[PDB]
Amino acid sequence: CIAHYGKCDGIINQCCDPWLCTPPIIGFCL
Repeated sequence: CIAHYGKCDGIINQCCDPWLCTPPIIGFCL
């Protein structure tokens, strides 16, 4: 579910760690 500090698809806000994916469109989970 998105590696630590990994890129996110956007539609999938299910980011286990570290916290949440932002922006909800395209960015990095922090």
